[PDB]
Amino acid sequence: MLALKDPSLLKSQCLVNGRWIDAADGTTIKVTNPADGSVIGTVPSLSVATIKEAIDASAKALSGWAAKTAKERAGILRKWFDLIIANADDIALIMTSEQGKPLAEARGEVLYAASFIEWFAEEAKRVYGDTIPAPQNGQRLTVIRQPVGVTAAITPWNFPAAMITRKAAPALAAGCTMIVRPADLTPLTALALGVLAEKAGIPAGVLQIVTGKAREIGAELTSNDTVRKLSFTGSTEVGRLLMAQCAPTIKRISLELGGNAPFIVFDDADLDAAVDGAMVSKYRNAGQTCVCANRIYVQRGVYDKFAEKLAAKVKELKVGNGTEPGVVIGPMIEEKAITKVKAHIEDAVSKGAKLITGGKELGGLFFEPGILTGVTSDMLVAKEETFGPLAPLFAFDTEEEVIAQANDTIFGLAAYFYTENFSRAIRVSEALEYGMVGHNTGLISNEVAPFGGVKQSGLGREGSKYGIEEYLETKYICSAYKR
Amino acid sequence: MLALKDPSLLKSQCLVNGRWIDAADGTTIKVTNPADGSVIGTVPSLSVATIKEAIDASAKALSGWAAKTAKERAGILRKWFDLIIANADDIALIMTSEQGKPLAEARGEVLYAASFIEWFAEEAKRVYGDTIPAPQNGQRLTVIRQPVGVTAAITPWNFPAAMITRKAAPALAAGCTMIVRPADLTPLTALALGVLAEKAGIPAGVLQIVTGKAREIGAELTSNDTVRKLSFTGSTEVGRLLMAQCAPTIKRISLELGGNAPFIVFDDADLDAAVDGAMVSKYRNAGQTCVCANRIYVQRGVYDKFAEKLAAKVKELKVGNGTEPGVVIGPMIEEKAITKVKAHIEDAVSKGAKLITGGKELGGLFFEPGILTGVTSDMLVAKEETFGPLAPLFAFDTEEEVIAQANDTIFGLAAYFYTENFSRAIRVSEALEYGMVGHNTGLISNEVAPFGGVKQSGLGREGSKYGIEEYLETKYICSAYKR
Amino acid sequence: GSMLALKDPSLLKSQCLVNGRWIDAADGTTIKVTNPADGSVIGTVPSLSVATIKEAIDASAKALSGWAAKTAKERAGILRKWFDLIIANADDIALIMTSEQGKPLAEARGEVLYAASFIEWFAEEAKRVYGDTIPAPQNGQRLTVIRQPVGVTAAITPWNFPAAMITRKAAPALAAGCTMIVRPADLTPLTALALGVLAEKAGIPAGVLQIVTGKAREIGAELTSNDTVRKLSFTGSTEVGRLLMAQCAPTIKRISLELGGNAPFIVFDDADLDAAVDGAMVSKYRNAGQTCVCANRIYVQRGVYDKFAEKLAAKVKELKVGNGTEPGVVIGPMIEEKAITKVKAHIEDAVSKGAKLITGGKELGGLFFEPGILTGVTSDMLVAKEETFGPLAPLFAFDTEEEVIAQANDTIFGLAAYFYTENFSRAIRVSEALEYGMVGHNTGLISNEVAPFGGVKQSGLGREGSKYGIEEYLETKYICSAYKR
Amino acid sequence: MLALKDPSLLKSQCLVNGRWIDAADGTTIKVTNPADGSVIGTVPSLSVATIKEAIDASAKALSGWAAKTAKERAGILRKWFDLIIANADDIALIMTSEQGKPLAEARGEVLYAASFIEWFAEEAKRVYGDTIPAPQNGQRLTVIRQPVGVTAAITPWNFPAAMITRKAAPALAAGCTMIVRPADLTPLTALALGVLAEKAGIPAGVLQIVTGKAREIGAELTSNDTVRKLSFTGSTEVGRLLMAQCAPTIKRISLELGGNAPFIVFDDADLDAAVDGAMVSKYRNAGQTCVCANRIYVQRGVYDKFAEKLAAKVKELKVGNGTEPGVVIGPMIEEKAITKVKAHIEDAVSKGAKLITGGKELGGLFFEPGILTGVTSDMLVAKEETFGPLAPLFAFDTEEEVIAQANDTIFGLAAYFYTENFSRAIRVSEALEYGMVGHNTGLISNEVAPFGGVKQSGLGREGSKYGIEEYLETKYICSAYKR
Repeated sequence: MLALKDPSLLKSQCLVNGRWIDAADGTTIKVTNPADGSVIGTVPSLSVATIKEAIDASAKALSGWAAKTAKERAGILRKWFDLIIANADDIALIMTSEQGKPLAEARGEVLYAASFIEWFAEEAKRVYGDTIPAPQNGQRLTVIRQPVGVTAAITPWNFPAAMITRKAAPALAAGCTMIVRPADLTPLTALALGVLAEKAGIPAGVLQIVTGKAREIGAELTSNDTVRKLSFTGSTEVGRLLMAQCAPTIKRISLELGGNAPFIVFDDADLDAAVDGAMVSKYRNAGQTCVCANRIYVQRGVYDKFAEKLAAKVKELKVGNGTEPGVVIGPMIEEKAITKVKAHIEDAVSKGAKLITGGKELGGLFFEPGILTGVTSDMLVAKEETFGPLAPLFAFDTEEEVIAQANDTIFGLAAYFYTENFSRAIRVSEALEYGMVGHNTGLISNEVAPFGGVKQSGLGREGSKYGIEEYLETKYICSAYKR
Repeated sequence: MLALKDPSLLKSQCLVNGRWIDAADGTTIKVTNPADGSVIGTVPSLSVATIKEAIDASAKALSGWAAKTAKERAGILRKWFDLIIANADDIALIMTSEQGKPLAEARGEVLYAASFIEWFAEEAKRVYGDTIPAPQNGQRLTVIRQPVGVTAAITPWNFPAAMITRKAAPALAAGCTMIVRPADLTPLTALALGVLAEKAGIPAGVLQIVTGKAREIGAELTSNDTVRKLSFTGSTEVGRLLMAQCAPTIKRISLELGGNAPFIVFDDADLDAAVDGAMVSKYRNAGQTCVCANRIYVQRGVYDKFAEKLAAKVKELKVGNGTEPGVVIGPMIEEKAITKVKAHIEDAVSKGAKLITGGKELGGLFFEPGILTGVTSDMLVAKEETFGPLAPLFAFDTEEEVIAQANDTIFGLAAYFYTENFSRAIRVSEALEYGMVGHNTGLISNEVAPFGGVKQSGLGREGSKYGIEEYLETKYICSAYKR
Repeated sequence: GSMLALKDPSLLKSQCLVNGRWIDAADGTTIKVTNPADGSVIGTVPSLSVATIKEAIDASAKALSGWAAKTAKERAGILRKWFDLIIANADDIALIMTSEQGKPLAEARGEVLYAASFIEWFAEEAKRVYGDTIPAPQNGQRLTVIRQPVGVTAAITPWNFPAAMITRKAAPALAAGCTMIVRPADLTPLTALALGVLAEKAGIPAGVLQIVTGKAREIGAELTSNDTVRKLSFTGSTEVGRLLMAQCAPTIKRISLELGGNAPFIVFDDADLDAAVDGAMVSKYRNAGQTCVCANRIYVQRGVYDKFAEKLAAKVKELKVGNGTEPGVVIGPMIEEKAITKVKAHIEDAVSKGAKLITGGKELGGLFFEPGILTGVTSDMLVAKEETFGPLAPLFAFDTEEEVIAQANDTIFGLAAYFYTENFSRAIRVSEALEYGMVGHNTGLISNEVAPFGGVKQSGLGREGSKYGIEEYLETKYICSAYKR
Repeated sequence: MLALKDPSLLKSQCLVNGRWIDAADGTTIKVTNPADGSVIGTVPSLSVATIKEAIDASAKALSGWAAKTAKERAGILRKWFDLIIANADDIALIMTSEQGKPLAEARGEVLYAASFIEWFAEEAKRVYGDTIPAPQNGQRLTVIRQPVGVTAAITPWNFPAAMITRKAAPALAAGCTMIVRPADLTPLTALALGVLAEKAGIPAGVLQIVTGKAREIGAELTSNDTVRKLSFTGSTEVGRLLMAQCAPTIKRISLELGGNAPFIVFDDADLDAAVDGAMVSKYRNAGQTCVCANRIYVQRGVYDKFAEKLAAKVKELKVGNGTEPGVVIGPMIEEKAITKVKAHIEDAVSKGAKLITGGKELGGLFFEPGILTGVTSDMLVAKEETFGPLAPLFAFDTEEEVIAQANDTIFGLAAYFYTENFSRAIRVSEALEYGMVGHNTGLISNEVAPFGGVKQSGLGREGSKYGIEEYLETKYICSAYKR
């Protein structure tokens, strides 16, 4: 058994219209611990019919949830926030168990996840409209914002709590309802957040958590007329399909998709700080975050020193079961993740790169953090996301050249650069074709800043003063009056 | 010939990379006057190969246009605005000639169209970014807003100037370039606007205007990686396809599509003002618009009086060639449109409605403004857009019923209602599921307020403080510093 | 011996909070706090000296650097702890408040939750102090606007809302990263000290918030002359705000003021008449009529004048007057005998000029005064120009919208105004025409934390609450940075 | 006779209620040219009784001006802007003649002055209000902004055009009327703007320009009940008085007062950039601006080398009559000013400073650009503004010491610093207790950013997003409705 302070947090059922249900046909998905292969439990594999019932239940709850005051919805969301915080350790263990990441990371994610609920509880009261000077006398112009309505979220495995709250928080705050389908590999964290949602007083049908086959559930959420808005985080390939599948009813859509993050270290970097930044943006979550450094570009002058410093740190990383003290790298999520990191390694080396450390299988789903030197733009890793604990170090000579290579991608989520020079900070931060830029830091994640991509990395933003509008419609009211 | 003070405004060529060009194969589209059948001129039917050339010219021009200051882009845009106003009469004639609407409406549309250019020239200098309090010490958070890039606009025949400036003004103001494809039925106004763009000093490739097959040109614009944003106004059917076509590269998309606008008259309306608002929202552009009142809901207590008052006004509308004094209703755009109006009349009458005035062909493309009484929800006009000069008057008893009926559509563009009661004003303006609501006025159009739809009526807004952001990408910069 | 029946006795203080310590006056002198319901002495608080005030100001300056250097997130967390603690102690704060000020417990409780709401709101605002980036007119430059705390600030607060007036100033100041010195009214300092106990307990650091009691003139003179204080915020009489603004002039201090009002409450023929009577009852008789936004002049259109008066008169007859801790009591005693004299002067002037006292308006013993109503009130009566600050509804008849607009606006004041109509267009006309910072339409209660509260004309400077409140405690800094392209 | 293309721009009367008038008793103030001493002309010395009539005249005009749409006020203001830009040369000649600055600076100021009118013309249309979520059901919360009413402006001699437009443009844009009293020494530029204001279609009584004794006119403006806001730019001493004078009526008030601007050069500055920045912030207008560098702090490591490079540039400064080709330094404005500049030199040298260059009378009101080295905190120029063409170079050792010294003043208008380090830019820019900070630039002036001070440098801001609010009152409306 998992050693949970509150064992009622671990669920084998879906949350549908305020009840916990199995699949009509009793079919299930096993959830296995990537550290040891042990079966944690099962979750339902819901049918389309049941998904349709969840959608009806969402539409039925919408009226009353939307008709509450912003202050009432905010009080309920703040209770949910407080409940998550009070149960952080349990939730962290569930997550580490199903996802792999070490408990300290899991715990960090829980607090981060919780912060969007807090932040959007506060935003709910700050959904401001406008009055606008009228071009004609005898008219008054107003703009109000109202909830889009029933909404759907589809979320990935790499951040099993935080990708959920980033969508459910602003949606519920705005007065919308939401149905969430968490990834098959990591549904238990979502279910636990659902237990606490119910305990918080989020009424029946406002929030629903459904598990089952991605394609069938995804196709119903995007074809059902009642759903007015989809938010998805995951691969670009699936994002492209979902946008197409929304087109017949012109659904509002938000997408956070693939990246190919460059991480640029200039000769006048604080080099030690650049090393610490690379370590956190490359090796957090075993390299499996959307914003992870994928390509580390280091200027000729500091290349050898940077590589040598990074090796000293990579060599100290403890790999193992996430519940074990001192482990900072967990197992990878699935075997095909390992194959891909291997293919990246083997391609680079066959093109002349040197695997200077690690990058080896350690048994089961465990993989050793590693570094390549001599990496160039003709290698696979230049164009494709590794999604694993591999640091490819690309030499460069000039700022122009690095900016050109950094932007030479269909993606545009996150980028990072280190420099102490004021002017270059301006040029490079502006020239980078990315939604998010870390300057002198590898950790850019919070709830107060808008998160998202340009180009093929997605649509819309999460967090911040800009997040809630993804779940609102703007209404212009033009009123004539007798003067 | 058309009596133009500046005949060089009438073009037979496309604007590609600052040059005026014909098709490579010489092919063309004829532009006819719907009032008399005469041929005004021809425009090219460009090939996809030429469109690809125009897309590259656009990307060539972007860098230089984006690097200008906001202030310099504003100066150029104001210059354009000023040229359009100065040449308003000539533009209005080209418009009436190809499109059909009376000169006075065309003139009104030209000033309206120019107002977007003025508005967004001013908004160029007001693209504000943010500083956000950092959750951690030693960091500072900034948000800036930058041009999306190369953009495309695809525009309809019913407002052949304003639908272009609504799109091109904000794009260009933001630092984007745009390629515009106007409707085959009304391309000459677009080309006229392009001539004044050149004169304004908008550089080669920043604005380009391309004529040709809708499907082929549209397919290239939505499949070419260089194009990063599409903005389309037109049919819902075509908007669905274009969104789907944008999906493989996850393009930013703005759509303004069908409506099925309700116009609601309560017992406590200023009945006379309600009639004037009805006349203005129903018969302008001969009812040929997605914001035109399509369903006129009149509360039982005032139904008869309202019908009588509306008949007297409808019978005064003079139909004829739009260049002719006193004409306020021109020809409809094509024969298929007239048949639709006939279909709505016979369907309704066959189901119990009474055609109390007009509603018959007058020769050529001329159709006589009409009114049906006794219209109900099983009739075709309850669910389909007439796009012509027919007022269907639906009776209702209660606020609740009329709201349910107004909202019973897949669309949500414009709605209108008339009441003197303060509380009803709040209740109805908020319950109406529409992006735009006219209360005691039938005229809601301007450049300062946000225009667009909810539900299947579209994505994004035009005009207002909210319009420019459709052409901007948000960038979050997280900077660490040494305390 | 005896005590208020406090659940937590430690909330009742007899000392001032100065640099994280609870202190008496260097000379031992004190101010006595008396319960206006029965003349019993609740306790004393110190009468501090100007020298002790100067030490509080140095302490505030010393505390400022570290408090401002915290993240918005930390300051918010601390502020939210204070908020949670106020809520958790609301019944005891209410009893303290009712005991010293007079208002009924239900009203006291209501004020504490209202007070607390500013702290919650500003805790949230702290993390939302946004600056700007502005497109540069020249290439090679970048423009930024940041907002930073003004610094050491001072608040001087009245007796009519002994908790809220303090939270409405301290919450935004501290949220912004300022420190604040608060001097509350001699008549009601205990509530303010209770809030200070919970501020400490919340982790507000030594010197960041301080509460000093003593003579208004002397303490106000020091706060307004001392170079260290960069902002004053004051709520009270217009006569005092005039003095205080003059006293900030030598050093150009930032200043916020919420002063006198002369609220017109206007009932048209097309009002929902019962709802207007309810709105009148709440805006006139809450806090026994001693609120800055209380209806002062009640204008009723001739067509509904008679019906309105009869309905109001029936409600006023049911008002129960008594000790604010007694069950059912909705009118407490007035705060002091001069308040009674004024209400009596207003009655006598009105009657001398033709008005009729149709009910109430008599002394009941002690500081108790009977709610009352005048009919036939006109523009030449004193109450047309001066606030009564008592439980007296003066009913002015009017014939047209234009005439009532002109009369409403015929005042140097411009704080709150109210009006009842069901007509959409009139709502627009009247609400825009009224020369007031705050307007209630079809309601007599407009107070909350999320909208900007304050006045035009001689009713004051700046706004409290809302997205606009925190900027009263911030300075705008424009940074123009050149860079190499 | 001044060589003006349009001699109707040179006035000898006041603009009061749409009319040009003299004082009722015929008294006048002579306006002399500081370059040669000739009398340019006279202006009236209006009586208090006449000021009272302007005030009544302003109140009478308020209502009609406020009742206009923003669109309409904006058009009138843009005509005013257009007319100033068309007459720039002549306004420039008038300005150089009366206050002494070169024609090139004069022209620059007219264009700068004009930019405010253009800017607030555009802001008039963007006076936005809010809607706010109501804590109670059945209530809606609105916020609108309306004109404060009749306003007064008192303006200085050093920018005789821009200081007026900076106050009148936002006032008029907001829907206020304004009475301007310009400085005795430089009233003719005001009256010229007045001529164009009339031409522009600014209605009688909306803008008025009155000349006369400062104490008397300002006493009336500050004690008359009708005047609801005063905006004053000038000496701190007079600001302190005007603010106390406003107190008995709780008048709204904007002040921009004394500065004591520190200009800081760190060892890692771009040194020549910093010398060019110093030349421009110290020597424009002969050092007679508000925001001029008064204390030039130079880090020990680069002091002598900076002092050397500054000395080269000062030496090239052509001093002369402003109308003279190549003159970049005009006369000072009055003898009083030379006396103080001389006192600063005497005190400095007596406490050990060396006068390495210039710093002496050239006859008349001309005075030679100078530089002092060895300047220290116990000298006079450390606490008092020279307001002349004298550069005192203070040496410092550490960032911490120079921040302390920078901030060791009652003032907080403008400051400047030069550094190439990113982290230092953050620290110093945030640490400096100033309203405006130039970083690596001496030129910070424009219409789009907010200008004003902290501490005893003033209240309120001019220009930008924030400027118009100084002329608006906020009104909160809380409306109950029947659900």
